[PDB]
Amino acid sequence: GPTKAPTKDGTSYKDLFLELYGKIKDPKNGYFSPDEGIPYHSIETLIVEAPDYGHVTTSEAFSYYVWLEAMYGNLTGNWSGVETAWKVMEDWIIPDSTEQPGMSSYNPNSPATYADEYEDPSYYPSELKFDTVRVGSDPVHNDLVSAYGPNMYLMHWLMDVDNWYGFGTGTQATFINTFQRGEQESTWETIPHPSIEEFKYGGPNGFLDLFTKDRSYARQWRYTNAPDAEGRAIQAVYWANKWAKEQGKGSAVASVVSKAAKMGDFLRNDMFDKYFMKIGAQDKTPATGYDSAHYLMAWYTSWGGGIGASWAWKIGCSHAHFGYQNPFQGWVSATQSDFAPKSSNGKRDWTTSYKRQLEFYQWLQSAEGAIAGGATNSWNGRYEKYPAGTSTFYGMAYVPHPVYADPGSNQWFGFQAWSMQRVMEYYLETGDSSVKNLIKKWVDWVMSEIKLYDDGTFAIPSDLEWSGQPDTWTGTYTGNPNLHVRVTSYGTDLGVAGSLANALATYAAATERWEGKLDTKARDMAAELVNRAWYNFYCSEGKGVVTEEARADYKRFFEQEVYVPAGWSGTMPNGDKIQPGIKFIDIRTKYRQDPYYDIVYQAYLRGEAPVLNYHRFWHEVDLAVAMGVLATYFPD
Ligand SMILES: OCCOCCOCCOCCOCCOCCOCCOCCOCCOCCOCCOCCOCCO
Repeated sequence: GPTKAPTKDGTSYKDLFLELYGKIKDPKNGYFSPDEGIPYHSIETLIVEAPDYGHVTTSEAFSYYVWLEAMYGNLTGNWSGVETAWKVMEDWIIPDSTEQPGMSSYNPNSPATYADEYEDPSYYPSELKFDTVRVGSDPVHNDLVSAYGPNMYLMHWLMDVDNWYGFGTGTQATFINTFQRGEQESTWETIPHPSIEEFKYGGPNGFLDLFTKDRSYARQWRYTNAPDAEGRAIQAVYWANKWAKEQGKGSAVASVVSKAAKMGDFLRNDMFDKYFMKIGAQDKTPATGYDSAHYLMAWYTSWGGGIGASWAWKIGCSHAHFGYQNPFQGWVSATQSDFAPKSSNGKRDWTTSYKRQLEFYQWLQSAEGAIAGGATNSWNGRYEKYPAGTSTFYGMAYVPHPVYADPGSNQWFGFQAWSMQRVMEYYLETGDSSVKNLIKKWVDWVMSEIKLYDDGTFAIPSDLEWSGQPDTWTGTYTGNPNLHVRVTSYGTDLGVAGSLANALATYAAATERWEGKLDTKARDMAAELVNRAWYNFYCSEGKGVVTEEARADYKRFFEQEVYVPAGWSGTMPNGDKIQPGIKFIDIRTKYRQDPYYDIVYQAYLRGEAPVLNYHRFWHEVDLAVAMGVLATYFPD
């Protein structure tokens, strides 16, 4: 568990980085799968967050792995880690040609069939509306095909690394999905299913008719990205390239740079309305050309096609969260020669996008300084009319919690750190004064909310509450006097503390570079966060840092009803019956063999929250990269 670090006082941030790096990479510690070398969500298996099992992982984890290795190359001159990390990503979570059969049959003039989204999972399956609803046209596909051929070079968002659900073979890493039934489907409320749907498992039509209603069903494959992962990966590779070339070792990462540029080009798919409807339509009004482009990183792009028959489809997404933007990666794709898109229009599109993203952050900045949630081009996920008085951004409606409501997607303070960290890197590398007010207001805000205790502990915001709306955007920040944040709780989340330290140190470095005076308070706060995270949460088992958390939410293992339509029946691969009346655990009965099951169940029987220790991959990496940023800009 967490203990006071034995580390000698005054240990350099470089030395801290290299110690923590070593512990992350040590095979005995178990952060990576023995067979593929894929980073798990966490060492521990019983954990329920975005993934619902700890050895399920996400494209996020793959991106953090690349970032870790880039910093290692910076500090040691050894670039093999970057090569290895990108290879693991490309080999596993980026679907290859055999895994995207028939994508060459995609028709950009008939991209997909329309379906409503709904406010509760019990409304699903959602009817596919063939020939009742016309959709718009995809203006980027052919430009990408001309450069790269038929397939998407993006990461699917979720992978069952040791085939725990059984949808794949042996213990092989397997593409899966969970979330599918709208904004109120929490992680506790999903029915896990295979991305490659061969009807082997589930019901007669596999899992398909839990989610979509149609006259017939065909075997099919489907992937969905999370563009913050790709963005982070590319961001990392910008730094790998910069640092490697400083060392005269740019050739070691040149191939990875080319792949990152390509991935960046494919992220243009995330810039479009779900069904290529006109931005601002407030109706199901199909667009052509770029009239469906919001030029933000929306929550996903998804694509799919047939197995055993040749057909394909693609959707964007109408919802954008500030937390998923990355104007740094955008600027890299737009402006950096080595990352120049191979397609004819990628550079232009990215130039438009990174600037639009920067406006988005400004529009969303509350009176206090925290960044509010985002916007949608599809009110209620059904292209409904905006309510009276709705504030807008280029025709998109403000929403405080884009995409998901259980919990509200902008309650989590962590998005402030993850996303504004990218804005700091953008300011550092450009000195663009257009974002100075944004970043200074956010820094002064966040630093007013960090608590440093005389006993050497710390607290940072954990949960946020929002009221009001920004003013409608006309190109200039108004101060948004009626958009308000309140911090409702604080905590010691190690990864957020690291990300925040990263943001503050990067900002400090930028102030030194551009402003003629270093913000030493920002520098020092970054140092304090790293120091206090490391010192108070050092893992006694030598695995890095570790949390100790009461998980009151884990009563949902046993209490959460999972919606199944009346009359539907099927089985999970292990034989668990999927039918009305199931709870979370009932379709995941292998959890009863987890080494921490008894602790969680016995706590439940006592009416108590169980207390668990976790080593999340992204926690370890966000802290390590923060140590590295300090080492880079503030050595000694
Ligand atoms: O010719 C016949 C063809 O007909 C066939 C029809 O084919 C169908 C095609 O269209 C189908 C329409 O389907 C709609 C698809 O939309 C659903 C998308 O669902 C997948 C979305 O995946 C995204 C998952 O999102 C959840 C991830 O959120 C994580 C939040 O991040 C926060 C992480 O921070 C950790 C916090 O830690 C807290 C610890 O205290």
